[PDB]
Amino acid sequence: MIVRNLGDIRKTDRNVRSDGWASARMLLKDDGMGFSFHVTTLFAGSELRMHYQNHLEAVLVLKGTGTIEDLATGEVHALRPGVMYALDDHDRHIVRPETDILTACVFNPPVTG
Amino acid sequence: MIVRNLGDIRKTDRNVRSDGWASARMLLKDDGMGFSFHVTTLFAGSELRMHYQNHLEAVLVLKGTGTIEDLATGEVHALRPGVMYALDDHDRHIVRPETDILTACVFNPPVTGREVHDESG
Repeated sequence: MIVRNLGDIRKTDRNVRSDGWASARMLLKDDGMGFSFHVTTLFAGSELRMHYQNHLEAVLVLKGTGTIEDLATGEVHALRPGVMYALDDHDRHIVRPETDILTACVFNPPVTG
Repeated sequence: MIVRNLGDIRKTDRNVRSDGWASARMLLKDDGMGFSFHVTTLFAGSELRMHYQNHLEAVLVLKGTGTIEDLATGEVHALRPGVMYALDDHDRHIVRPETDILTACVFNPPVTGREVHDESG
């Protein structure tokens, strides 16, 4: 049984920070679950151009609002709590957070990092 | 790209109900991600005794408080928002929600039919 908590994780090197986002890795490849599990913050007013060549991702919006754009079609979908999007086709997409957006993210294969 | 909505799903047959909990299936086996993805309410006052022989489950607590007990040792861990537990050893465990607890759950392999529903309380 593994038990961790966000507060403690954000005080370690399993919390990664970058330009436009921060991600707290609750689980990584080493934990052996066969997926990684992340709590990722997307910063208000960012333009996050994303594309996961090497993973499938699922994202559940926990807090905040914005939009995600599917570049295959240009369709824009609203993001609000309870919206779930899955990048099943290694989709190129663009997230524009209006407020900060808090997400729970699942990656397969696991981020191993 | 798949885009779903928790609030719409809660109104459908994909919101699975048992004594002690109501679990929304957001991602299904057939979505081909290699895991299933759920939002589950565990009801205040419950005692949920669970053990998955054939699935690894990770759980992030989104709202509410209670405890989880690891029955290998009897250790009791606090559940509150931000706590993540992973059942990496097919652990036998007991969740006791103080208030309603809301979770985001991941199963590997994906949940399908009825095996983890029955293994849950």
